[PDB]
Amino acid sequence: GASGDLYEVERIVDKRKNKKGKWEYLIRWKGYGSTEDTWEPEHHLLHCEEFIDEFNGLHMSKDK
Repeated sequence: GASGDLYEVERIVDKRKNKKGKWEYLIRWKGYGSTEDTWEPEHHLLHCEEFIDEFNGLHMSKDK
């Protein structure tokens, strides 16, 4: 199952910039969800870009 770092993602919460100006996506993992909201790097968050698209949908974001 969960081999290490990438626990069972419920969904993407949100995204932000790092103090070094890097893309971190606030991801929640199931079981804690709301109080889980943890900042995972873009290039390690998920093997599926569908989750990133889900963020753009749930935040109601006109981006093209």
